[PDB]
Amino acid sequence: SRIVVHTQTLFDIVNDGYRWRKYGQKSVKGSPYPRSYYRCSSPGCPVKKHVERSSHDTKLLITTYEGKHDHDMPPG
Ligand SMILES: [Zn+2]
Repeated sequence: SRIVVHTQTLFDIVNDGYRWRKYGQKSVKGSPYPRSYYRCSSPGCPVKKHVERSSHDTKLLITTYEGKHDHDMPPG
């Protein structure tokens, strides 16, 4: 499934309570920075997300999630 989250932050990683493994990057029209692609780190979990800084309001990080976690937020 798909859900978008916006975060007002000057940093480029958002702690969303889950753990992620980056696997690639693509260029983003209108932004200095790439879009980063991640999969959830939990074994067997189908969730993926990508993250890019906004060119409309550069205070924002735009995260797009796909899939539903088959597990709880990991410990730690
Ligand atoms: Zn997961």
